[PDB]
Amino acid sequence: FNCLGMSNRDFLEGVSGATWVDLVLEGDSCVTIMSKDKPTIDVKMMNMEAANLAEVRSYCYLATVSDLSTKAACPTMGEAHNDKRADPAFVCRQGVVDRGWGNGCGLFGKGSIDTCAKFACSTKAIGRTILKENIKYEVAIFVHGPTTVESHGNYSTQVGATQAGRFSITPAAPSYTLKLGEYGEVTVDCEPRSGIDTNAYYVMTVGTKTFLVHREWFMDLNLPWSSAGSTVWRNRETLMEFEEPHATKQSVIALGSQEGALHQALAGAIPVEFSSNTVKLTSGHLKCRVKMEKLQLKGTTYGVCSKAFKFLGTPADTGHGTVVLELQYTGTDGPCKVPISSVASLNDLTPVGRLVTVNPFVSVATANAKVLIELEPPFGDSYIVVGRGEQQINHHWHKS
Ligand SMILES: *[C@H]1O[C@H](CO[C@H]2O[C@@H](C)[C@@H](O)[C@@H](O)[C@@H]2O)[C@@H](O[C@H]2O[C@H](CO)[C@@H](O)[C@H](O)[C@H]2NC(C)=O)[C@H](O)[C@H]1NC(C)=O
Repeated sequence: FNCLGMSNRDFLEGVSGATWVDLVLEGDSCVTIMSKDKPTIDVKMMNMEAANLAEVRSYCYLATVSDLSTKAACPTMGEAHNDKRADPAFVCRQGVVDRGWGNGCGLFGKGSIDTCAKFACSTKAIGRTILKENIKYEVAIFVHGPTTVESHGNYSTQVGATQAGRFSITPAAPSYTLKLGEYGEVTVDCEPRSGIDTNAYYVMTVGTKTFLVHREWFMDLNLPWSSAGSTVWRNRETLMEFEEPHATKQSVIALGSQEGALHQALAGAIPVEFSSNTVKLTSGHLKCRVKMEKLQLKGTTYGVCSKAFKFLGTPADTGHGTVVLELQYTGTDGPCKVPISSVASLNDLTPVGRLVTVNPFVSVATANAKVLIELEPPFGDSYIVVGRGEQQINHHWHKS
């Protein structure tokens, strides 16, 4: 929900004197944004899903091909009408059988025949739609306020500290104004627009493995089917019945169910994880405008920390041209600003390393508190320093 530690991170400084910034978020990526005299924040897209879906069709693979019927009609006696023709209880089909004396009929020749088999469904290869209106985005915003190696990744702690949030964006309401306590608030206006595949594709569901198929390959396929009712049409797939029998019994062999027909057209349609009501879309992006003239600093009326500061370990390389590290404050005094900067050479007057964790400070008054810090040092060798004079400590670093 925040950027630290992610490989898909991008640092931004909107514009000069800008209270807003235009941005682009995508799947597994994050973005850290900096702005003069204001907290740093991380905008990050968490999830992409198609919610509130609706079914469209339902092809079956089937069972019930058990009950039989064979309404017999003697030659010249006309056609045969099976009572099992009043209700879709069964599927009927007429035929004719060569007969006569040999089998109870008076004349010789073709006699009518109208048998019927039953139909209900077993495994429904269900499928649904994705209204562009069903697309909802989940953006998470973090605030680079006080943290520790520990609490930095705990969403809970952070929310509690009002230094994080997770809201959703929809075509309905593409914006939001996330309030962050005394830090004011950030208001994004993400524009659902994105470079992705049009809703044109259907939502194919097969047993467990969900897939995304082409409207037509799907709709224009050959298998029994049913929209939103218990009523099924084209059940003709109850085939291979017409052994072209006798009036006694017309073998109604249940058509062998060969999942190959489906499977075979696997690769074509893209696979997708789908929970009863959700469809996580993987490909997609979002253009946002992080307006933040309402984002504001905090603890700016406090004094500078004046007590020893100790490193808790070799700073680490984020792989982004910045490093992380955690301090510990011997200080007994309360919430004070942390005097840390990046100096080009011991005891220089002017800094050179910009802090990602701008305006850092010991959150509590409980001595020996920890402070996490991410900063970008200059290239080549440099020194990180905390405190000043004879309290001041330091640790060297060399960027490449
Ligand atoms: C963040 O959320 C929970 C907060 O507990 C922490 O609170 C801070 C202020 C500090 O005092 C920490 O020392 C303390 O642990 C914790 O998460 C809880 O739920 C997790 C569920 O997987 C579980 O792993 C964890 O043990 C449990 N801790 C508690 C409240 O007893 C945890 O600190 C951290 N959550 C995680 C694990 O990321």
